[PDB]
Amino acid sequence: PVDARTLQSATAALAADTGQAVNRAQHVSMLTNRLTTANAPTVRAITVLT
Amino acid sequence: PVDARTLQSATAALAADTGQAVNRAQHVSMLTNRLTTANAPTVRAITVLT
Repeated sequence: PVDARTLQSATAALAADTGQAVNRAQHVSMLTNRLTTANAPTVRAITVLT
Repeated sequence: PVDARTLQSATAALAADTGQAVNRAQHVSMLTNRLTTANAPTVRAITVLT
């Protein structure tokens, strides 16, 4: 089991630090749209194995 | 035959490097809207001929 913490707080801080605009294309967006927690349980088991 | 690679990855990188805005008019757009792969087989045959 893991604590259920939303990504909105983390994403909002990142958008503020590196100004994110809906109108413009930025490197920060390429990082943000690629975020996914689907495979999180698998990676955290790899972390223990290492 | 040629490998089928989409232009989205190439265009997205170009838009990020040179900031592309829907609101503003930029030199990068004039390059992007003019992209076309319709005559690609003809040009690649010219390349071999040279």
